[PDB]
Amino acid sequence: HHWGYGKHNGPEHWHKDFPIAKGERQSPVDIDTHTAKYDPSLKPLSVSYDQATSLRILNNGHAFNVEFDDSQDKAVLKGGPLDGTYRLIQFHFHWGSLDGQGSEHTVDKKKYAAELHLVHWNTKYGDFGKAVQQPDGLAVLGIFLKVGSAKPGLQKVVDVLDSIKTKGKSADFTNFDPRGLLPESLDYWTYPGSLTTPPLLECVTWIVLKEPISVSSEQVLKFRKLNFNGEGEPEELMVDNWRPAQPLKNRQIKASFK
Ligand SMILES: [N]S(=O)(=O)[C][C][C][C][C]C1234B567B89%10B%11%12%13B85%14B%1158B%12%11%15B%139%12B%1061B%12%112C5%153B%14874
Ligand code: NA
Ligand SMILES: [Zn+2]
Repeated sequence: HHWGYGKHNGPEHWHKDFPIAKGERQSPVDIDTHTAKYDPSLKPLSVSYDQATSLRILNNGHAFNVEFDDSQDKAVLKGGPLDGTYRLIQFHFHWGSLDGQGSEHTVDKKKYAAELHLVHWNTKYGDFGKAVQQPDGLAVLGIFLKVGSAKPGLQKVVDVLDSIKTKGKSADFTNFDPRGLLPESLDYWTYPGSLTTPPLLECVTWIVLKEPISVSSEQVLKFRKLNFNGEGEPEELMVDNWRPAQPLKNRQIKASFK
């Protein structure tokens, strides 16, 4: 009886195995746009993905992860609210059963169809496992998805999903360029938070872009054909793999833009 997204193992149950679920800096949150304060001290975000070497894609039973070789300083996030440099290790998405839900963060209570998370670890801690034990260990770049025009840079990901339908399936996935998943603007909100899945560690500086990307209905429909279950088990479609908004508690959300 491991954690997941169902009636009996979903987000409202997580606190029993992971009591930090009721902690002081949990994610996601609702972004109240009128309460977020413009901070003129915030720097432009620096996203340097030109040398990102994607390696593989994996169905872990919760989402699919596109993994990167993080053994050299290649794909890095810096600037913005961050001190130092953070190395890309993987990205994944959260999405809904319907276009009206799926995002983890919300904007004035609006839910987007999906949310992309590009996960980066602080190089000062040497590896990802050590970084998640630190309050400034990770920087997650969150990008909303809305349904409209196709995102051409997403299609390579969509087209490999048939080969990783079920939990524990993986495939080679080299040469994928994550720059094709970014919106035009790097305007953002930022706040201190947590992983949004168990173990829910309070190690993340969140950077949520204001501008969503558009994906087509066909693209998101292919996400929804994935399975939570393993091969040869009863089919449970991989949908609604999002944690709802958690209490803001004693936090301020800062805006990079006026
Ligand atoms: N949705 S999110 O971007 O907040 C984080 C996604 C998964 C975080 C990665 C880890 B899993 B396994 B161990 B557990 B703990 B260590 B290992 B993988 B990393 C972290 B957790
Ligand atoms: Na609100
Ligand atoms: Zn995530």
